[PDB]
Amino acid sequence: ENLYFQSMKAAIAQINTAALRHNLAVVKRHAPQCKIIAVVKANAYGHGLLPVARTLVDADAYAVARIEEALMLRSCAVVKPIVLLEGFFSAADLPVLAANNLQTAVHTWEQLEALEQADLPAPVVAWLKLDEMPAFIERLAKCKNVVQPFNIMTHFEQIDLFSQLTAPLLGECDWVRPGVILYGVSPFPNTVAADYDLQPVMTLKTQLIAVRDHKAGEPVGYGANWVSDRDTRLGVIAIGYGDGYPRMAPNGTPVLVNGRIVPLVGRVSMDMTTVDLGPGATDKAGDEAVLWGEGLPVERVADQIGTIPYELITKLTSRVFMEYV
Amino acid sequence: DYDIPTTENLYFQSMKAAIAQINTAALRHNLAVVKRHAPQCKIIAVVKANAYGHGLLPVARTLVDADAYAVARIEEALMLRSCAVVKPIVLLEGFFSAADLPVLAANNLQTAVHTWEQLEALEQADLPAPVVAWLKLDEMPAFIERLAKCKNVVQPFNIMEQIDLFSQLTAPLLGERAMANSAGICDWVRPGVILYGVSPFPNTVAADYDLQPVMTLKTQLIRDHKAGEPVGYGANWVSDRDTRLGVIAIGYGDGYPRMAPNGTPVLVNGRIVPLVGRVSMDMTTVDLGPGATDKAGDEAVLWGEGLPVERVADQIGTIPYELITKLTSRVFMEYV
Repeated sequence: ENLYFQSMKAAIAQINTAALRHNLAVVKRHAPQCKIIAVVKANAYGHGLLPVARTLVDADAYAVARIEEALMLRSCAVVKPIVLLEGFFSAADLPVLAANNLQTAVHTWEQLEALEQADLPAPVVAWLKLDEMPAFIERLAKCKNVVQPFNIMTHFEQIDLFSQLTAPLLGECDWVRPGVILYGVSPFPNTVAADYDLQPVMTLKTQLIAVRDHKAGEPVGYGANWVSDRDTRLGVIAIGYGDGYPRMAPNGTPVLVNGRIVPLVGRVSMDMTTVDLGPGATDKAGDEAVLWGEGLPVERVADQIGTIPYELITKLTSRVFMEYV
Repeated sequence: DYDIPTTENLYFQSMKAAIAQINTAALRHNLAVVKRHAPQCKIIAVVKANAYGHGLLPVARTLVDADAYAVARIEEALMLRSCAVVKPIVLLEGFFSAADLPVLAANNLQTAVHTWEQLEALEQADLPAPVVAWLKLDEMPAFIERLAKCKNVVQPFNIMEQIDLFSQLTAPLLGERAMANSAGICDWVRPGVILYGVSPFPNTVAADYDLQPVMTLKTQLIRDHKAGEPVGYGANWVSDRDTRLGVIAIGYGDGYPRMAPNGTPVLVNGRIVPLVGRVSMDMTTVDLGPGATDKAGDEAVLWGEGLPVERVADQIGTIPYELITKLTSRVFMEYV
């Protein structure tokens, strides 16, 4: 209400480029003689494909899930090699690879069959790994449309056969790449903290649209779900299920308002949701109110809801405004 | 007609991953059903959140017979006005900011007053030409007389356990109502979500009610033939019996919920097949069965024509309102 002009004050997901560059330096602090490879799939985990790619200029190579994202990177004058994770799931996706120089990843029999059947100038760089055990490694090696020797990208009791079979094969100290830790997400339930030199990039901010005072024993929340008669000054934030927030978990979801952690109450609507502050507290209309990120980690919020933090950052629809700092 | 593709979408007609087809023929059909029962009633759509994930601008051009429009925020109303829309735009939930009052008068919008903060800002602001305001939310305040005395409001207004008491108080007041709760268990009516082919309650689950869902969430079939043991990526694992499986290119990062691991219906080649295992970021597996062999790249519909969205929402647990609005920018909009 104390604003001056239109600057978009509703659902907003602020991205800190300073923390993004910091997380990449943390990987280089432990492994200096390693090939750093991002980790820019599903619109860079909901942080924006093109803006983070321009920021991570120190990254030796890029990695996407589909060709559509890889073509957007190459058009934005990137020269670093693009790795196609999960590979190609169409035979017509092979000539666009040899033309835009993309490094695919072969694992299924269908993409190996399509590689031998297709004829095209210049071969493509292939990566391999699984998800007893077929020895299609020699079939991939004898292929005419593949840069020989291929390349392997393993991981850090059920498999173990991949480790001994990769020993005679060459050969691209070390050259390891991250999971999601480049954004400040652990994400492991063993340690959901990730505060040890790790900063979250996405800070899901909103706005305090209205404040309601009960002043009487009324647990009613319009008529959908009830909570408690205890008199407390309630506040409503402008973020709903139609913005990307999950309708799951009632009393217990943490929300950071003016530094202090306040629990989310009742159900979630399409555009807004209510949160329990307190009668003694003084929260004015137009406050910060952050759902996940700085002050309250995304792994902590995901654990309270039940889902993994990977969904929380990718579930956000086109209604949320992308802020970059 | 379909607007020029905004920077940037794919040019593949055979599809790649995630597509939400919106049929305009059912959108026009549902509107005629409302007019069939109530002919002397002004129809008020019902385009609150990017037209419930169907696209604000394309459905507005289609619903030309609609007497008035209704949005949640000013941003959507300004997009309609710029697309040469002359019909009155109703601002649901009203304005939250005092600076949202001069734009309301300049673009001729119909705000909704319910909170005290809105009324305080209306009396405190001075602007040429008044705004048409709608009313509808000490206990039970009589601020109706205060709203009527306001200088920047088109007089009269225009109104839309707790209660019955509000329906009693609107009787002496003149003289334009609009509800909003139920059309069939008048002079002006506004539907809920029935204009898209979705029932607001799973009482009938759209079965024999007339009908036709607009959004048909299509995908593409991207093993073994065996059920196996590591089914998806991991964690949730089903049977091992020799049966034909299928994997569809739609994940949690597309808008699909990870909830209800097994039993969720998916329509593949007319036949209903249950969803198995968990849901990944870009894809999910579905159990086809031994009978009839299917090829990679089939239709595969999640909700809409052949399988209603209310039926899918009931199997997951959530309301159908979320399912159609949870879809992110990764899904491609087809009309065509």
